[PDB]
Amino acid sequence: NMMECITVSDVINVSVEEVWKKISAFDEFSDYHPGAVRSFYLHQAADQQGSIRRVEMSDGYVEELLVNIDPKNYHLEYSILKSSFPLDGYSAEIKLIPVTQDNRTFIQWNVSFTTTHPSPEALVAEIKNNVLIAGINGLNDYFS
Ligand SMILES: [Cl-]
Ligand SMILES: [K+]
Repeated sequence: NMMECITVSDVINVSVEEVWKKISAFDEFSDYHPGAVRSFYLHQAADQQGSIRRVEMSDGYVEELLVNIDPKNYHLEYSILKSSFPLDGYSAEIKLIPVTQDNRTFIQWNVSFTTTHPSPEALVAEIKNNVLIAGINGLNDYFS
């Protein structure tokens, strides 16, 4: 019943334009996330907003809706429509801010959800380390 909330932020050594280009490509999630086997569009929108992707991982699957995107502010919000995981009301958020010195990128990844999992502290630690931290480090390895 309690609303979980995770916030992970780091600095990737790559320009903000190149980070946004890969992140705004909604279906290319599996290219840089090591836990995602495949990722593709179920339905794609011309204005990006409203696109639905499917991310297949080693545990289960996930189908997410792109609820809002703002290229001028490097802001991106998406939520889970269907999932084989005990994630109810899941919503995620990505915010990029340029780092002028050496032209890097400040990434901030926030998620919020409610779960019926009996051990939620282990579930929030699983998402924080193996989804958010692993995804940021994966984006850093993708641009190596
Ligand atoms: Cl959020
Ligand atoms: K992968």
